[PDB]
Order: sequence, then C-alpha cells, then structure tokens
Amino acid sequence: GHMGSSVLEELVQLVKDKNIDISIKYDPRKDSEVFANRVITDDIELLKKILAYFLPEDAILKGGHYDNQLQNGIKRVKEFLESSPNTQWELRAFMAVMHFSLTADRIDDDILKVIVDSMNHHGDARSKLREELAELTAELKIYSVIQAEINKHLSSSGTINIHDKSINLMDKNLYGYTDEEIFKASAEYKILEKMPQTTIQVDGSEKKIVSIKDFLGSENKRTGALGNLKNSYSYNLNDLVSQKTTQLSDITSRFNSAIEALNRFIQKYDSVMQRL
Repeated sequence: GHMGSSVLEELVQLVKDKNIDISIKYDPRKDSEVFANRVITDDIELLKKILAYFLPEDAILKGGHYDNQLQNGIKRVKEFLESSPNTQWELRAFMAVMHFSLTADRIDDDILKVIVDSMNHHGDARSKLREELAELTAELKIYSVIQAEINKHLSSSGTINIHDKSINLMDKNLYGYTDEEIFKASAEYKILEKMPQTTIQVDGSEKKIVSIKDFLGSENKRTGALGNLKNSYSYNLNDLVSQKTTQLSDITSRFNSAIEALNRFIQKYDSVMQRL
C-alpha cells in the first residue's frame, strides 16, 4: 500500500475543510440521564484516544508505509465523511465508518451508508436495518412464489400464463395466510398493494388480481422492472427472474449479516465509551 502521513492531521484537516464536527450525543436507548452534546473534534486528546482504538499510534501521529487494507480503509473513511459535509456527526457513526472499513468486520457501502445516515440523524440503525430486511425478505418471498410456478411449467414442458390466467399474487394462501386481515398487515401485502392489478371475469363478476406480469413489470420494488414481457411462455424470462432472485437474495443475506455485525459494533462502542 501507499505511504501516508499523520491520520490525525489528515482527519482534522478534512473535518475543517468540510465543516464537520463529531459529537457524542445522548442515546435514549442506552443512557440513563440526558447530557449536553460532547464535541470530540474540539478535544484532540480525546480524538486521539478514539483513533487509537482502531489504529496504531504510529499511523495516528506519523503515518508510514500502510498496507493495502489500511490505505483503502482510510480512503473509505474520508469518502464517508465527505459524503455528509456541514454536519454535526454523531461519534457512533464515525466509529461505525472506522470499524466497518478498517477491520475484518466489513459491511458494503450501500448498507453502511444506511447505518451511518441513521446514526447521524439520531435514529436507531438496528430498527432501520430490520425494516429494510423485512421489505427485501417479502419481495424475495413473492419472487419465490413466481419461481415455483415457473419451475412447475418448465418441468412439465408446459406453458405459463402471466397475464389474465396468471396465479393471483394477492391470494393470501400463496404465503401461508388463512386470515385476510392478518395478510393485509404483512410485509408481503405492503409490496403487493403498490402493484398494478389486472381485471378478470369470474362467474360473470369482475375480480382483481395481481398477475405475475403486473409484479415483474413494476418499478415499485427493490429489483426494479422487467421489460418486453409476454403474456405466456412455453417450455416445449426464467433466466431474468433467476438473476433478479439471486440479486435480491444477496442483498437480503448482506442485510442479515449486517444486523449481526451492527449488534457486535454497538457492544464495542459501549465498551469504548466506558474507557473514555
């Protein structure tokens, strides 16, 4: 990796350039009494102690010949800081950036940014991750229903209709529900209620469904739209669905792992504050 000089001086200059300060603020989920914000970028000795949790004194004060992990880690911490200029950061957010960039515990930019923004806006990042994971998990569940129906026709060399003779993705029974009100409270329903509907006639009455085509072609989901969709497919798309399902499954798996890693980080942060 490259040569560097003092990480302390580098960060001090950056937060000055970008008009950032970093403060410990009261957290109602952790602290017993409310206290005034403690600005740690106003106390260089305290800032050095915080950096020393992650870095050796050598890097903090003098720089040196950094390994690739460290050079890349510092670059990433700087980019996270620069992404939220003119802000009073919470220390927990800055420490999360450090922890999830410099250590063996790694979270990718997409998820780490969600965490950091939550912390900086005085939220509970655990709650934010849970909410995101629930939506992704429900979208994946819907895709698994679609995949199962496709695979049935592929196995039988048959023809799946994804339009007016589609399975109805709004049928609670596809997701294990036996009560409509309970289904309407589900993460699945929250996705499905945003989807286009197709009108079909049953026994001379109109019935609304969410067709496979309605769902797949919709922009209002994490995986985005599939285009050029036909009303039926014969096996005497399935690749695109498999790709989207794999992408979605990856994101869901990473959110899941991020919840475990954030739990551990919060324990570490609490431990470090005790030493401060």
